[PDB]
Amino acid sequence: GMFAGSIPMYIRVVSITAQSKLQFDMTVTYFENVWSPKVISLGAISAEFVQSNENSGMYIIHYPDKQTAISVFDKIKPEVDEVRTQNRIQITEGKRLFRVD
Amino acid sequence: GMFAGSIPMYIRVVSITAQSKLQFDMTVTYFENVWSPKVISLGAISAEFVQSNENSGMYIIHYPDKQTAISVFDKIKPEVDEVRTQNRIQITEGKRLFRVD
Ligand SMILES: [Cl-]
Ligand SMILES: [Cl-]
Ligand SMILES: [Cl-]
Ligand SMILES: [Cl-]
Repeated sequence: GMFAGSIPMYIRVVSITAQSKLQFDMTVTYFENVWSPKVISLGAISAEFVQSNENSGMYIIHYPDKQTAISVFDKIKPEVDEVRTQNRIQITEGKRLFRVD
Repeated sequence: GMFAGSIPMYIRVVSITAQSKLQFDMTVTYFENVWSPKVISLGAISAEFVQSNENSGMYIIHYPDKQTAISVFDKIKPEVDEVRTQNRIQITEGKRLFRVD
């Protein structure tokens, strides 16, 4: 937010494909208002959602380190499993090798 | 001008998988030293690389808007072609729907 804080050295990217455009839209609203605040409260630095097509996108979460990422994921795995029931989810994650700006 | 809506950031993700560690490492070095400085000079805000597995990762580029993102992409076909020679790639891109931090 207002502080630079930890350098985000670990990133998790969730690709999310919903069953329709309107279901996708509702999911994004849910990820903005409930999910992203929750993971930030648990240690995430930031979360962004990028739209790929009408019913799918990428949810990108930045973490200070792998350990924080693991911590959060462990805490929310039951909610993730529920998300997988309605959606096609693929999670890809790892360490930041470089950032240029 | 007055009634122009907000213009969202636009994100491009170039995901790569290489057949060997050498090709992966060469690709990372190419994103860092050739692709990044070029796109940043032409209007990208930032570029980072995230290693997702032994020989795979994501190159994530943030642009101020879609127009800039598309215009730059059209000018770096040589760079895309060079990365394609050494890797399986998938490019996914879109407007940012939200960022929470
Ligand atoms: Cl997460
Ligand atoms: Cl997965
Ligand atoms: Cl690009
Ligand atoms: Cl292939």
